[PDB]
Formats: sequence, structure tokens, C-alpha cells
Amino acid sequence: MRHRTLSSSPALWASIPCPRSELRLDLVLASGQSFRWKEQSPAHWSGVLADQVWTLTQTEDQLYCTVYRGDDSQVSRPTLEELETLHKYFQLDVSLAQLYSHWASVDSHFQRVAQKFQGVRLLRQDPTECLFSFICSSNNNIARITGMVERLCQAFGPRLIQLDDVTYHGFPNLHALAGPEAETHLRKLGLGYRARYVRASAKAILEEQGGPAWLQQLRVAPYEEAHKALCTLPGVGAKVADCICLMALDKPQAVPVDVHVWQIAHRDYGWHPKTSQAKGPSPLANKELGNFFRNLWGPYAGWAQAVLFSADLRQ
Ligand SMILES: NCCc1c(-c2cccnc2)[nH]c2ccc(O)cc12
Ligand code: NI
Repeated sequence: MRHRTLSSSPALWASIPCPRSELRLDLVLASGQSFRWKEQSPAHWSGVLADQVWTLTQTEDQLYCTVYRGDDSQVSRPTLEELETLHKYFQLDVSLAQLYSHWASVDSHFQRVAQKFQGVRLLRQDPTECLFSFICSSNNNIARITGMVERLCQAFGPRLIQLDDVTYHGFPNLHALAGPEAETHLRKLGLGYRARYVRASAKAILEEQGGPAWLQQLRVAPYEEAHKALCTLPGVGAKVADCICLMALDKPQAVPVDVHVWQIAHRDYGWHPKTSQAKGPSPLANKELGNFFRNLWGPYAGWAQAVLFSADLRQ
């Protein structure tokens, strides 16, 4: 079986009304939110959503998708429920154009960036996948995380399907990452020190918190409670926790503060720590800077900063 194109097999694709100002696949799918999408052919993005593989492409006004179900399921267009899953994945109920104008109303820097970089929105990811992805993110770039995640999924998760030479796996369950040889194997897969955090966090969630239902509870808890709970996990501090809050636990106000956000705040906003005394990063000054951004942009500050990240990844 081959990766589909809109030309190859137009009968297997469905469409979701979606303007380019609401979503640009190319500024979202490989801009360091999910690490599981790859443009296997030009303008066609393939990756795994929940134990199914999808290919996505778009026109100026339409999002086209096709689904591969794997197990000798006779090929067919996406069902309604599968299309709802995708609609919810891209959080398309939320108007990005209205958010853009609201941020721009208070921020002339954002206003200039947003001209060129429209359609940057936040995926709504599976908490398990997002958590271990961002554990892998420490001192790491998107390309290297992407490989670590692909090798992790091939080694520990269920095979779904092969298309061309790419074999697609589901993200593993916690119990699979918690096992006695897991760290050893994960070091063999190139994760380094991060192998220890992966295994230890899997074991902590399972044994201390009662399994992945805990992550669903964090999704309904308040931002501040979810963040703090995540920071109890091995390898998860304020930055990683804010990533997971923003991207998987429905906390749009979470602003992950790292060196890159510091540089943006200083360079582009002229920000310096007020209350804090540190000239540079510190847990307190990092907290202060996240508060600065929420004060500026509002309850969707995490989405705003995502535009600036995506913008910066493009030269
Ligand atoms: N300030 C950037 C933090 C960050 C994001 C991110 C993407 C979109 C929204 N918010 C944060 N993705 C990453 C991937 C690797 C990495 O080393 C850092 C990041
Ligand atoms: Ni200065």
C-alpha cells in the first residue's frame, strides 16, 4: 500500500470547510507540537492519530483528509465520527482569526508577524503521547525528538500499517514503558538520560497516580493544579509541564518559558524582570515572564506565543 495523494485516489478523501487563515498545515504539523507528521509527498502530511494513520492536504478553503484503518478494512472515505475526531484535533470550533485580531489589538509586534504567519493554531493532543514527547524535548531539537519518538513508538507501540517504506506504530501504553528493561532499551534507541525519565514517569503515573485516567483528570482540573501535578513527575519541570498543559490538557493560557521565549520577550518586547532581581532566567523570573504574556494577550496567551515560535522556525 502506498501513501495517497488527492490526485491518486480522490474517492478516498473527505473535506472539512477550512480557510487557510484558520489552519496552515505546514506551519503547525512540524512546528514542534506533534512530532508524528511528515510531508511524505509535496503538500501531503501523513501521521498517526489514535491508532489510525491519516494523510492531510489543503486548498485555500478546504482541508482534505483520508484515513487508512490497517486491518484488512476495505478502503473507504473517513466516517463522520473520524471527521469529528480530526475537527477536535485541530480545535476548529475556535476562531483563530478572531484571536489573531484580539492579540494584534494590543501587540504591534504580533500584528507584523501575523501578516505572514496565518493559520498557526494549537493541536489538541493525547496527554500520554504529549507527555513523553516533551520529556524527550529537553536539550533537543525537533528533528532529534522526532527520531526518538518514532523509534520509541516502533520499539514499544503496536504496528498499525505500512505505506511505501514507512511503518507506522501507535504510541505505547504506560505499562509498556514502565517495564524492567524499558530504560535499557530506550538508551539503545538513542534517548540518553531521557530514557530514565520516560520509564520513571510511566511507573509513577501507573503506581502513584493510578494510570492514564489521572491525565484525563488533569485535563479537567485548573491550569495551576495540572501544572503542579505534572511537575511531580521525573523529567518534568515548569517548561515541559506548560507544554503539556497547552497542548494536551486544554490550558490555552499556559506559556512555556524557555531561552527562546526569553529572547523573544527581551528582543521583541523589551522585557526585563521587574519584581525579580535576576538579569537572566531563573524559576521566579520565568514565572514572571509567563505572567507578563498572559497579562498582555489574555486567556489564549499560549496560542499567541505559538504563532511566534512557528514564525521563528521559518528563517
Ligand atoms: N518556546 C518553544 C518551546 C517549544 C515548543 C512549543 C511549540 C509550540 C508552542 N509552544 C511551545 N515546541 C518545542 C519543541 C522542542 C523544543 O526544544 C522546544 C519547544
Ligand atoms: Ni535590555
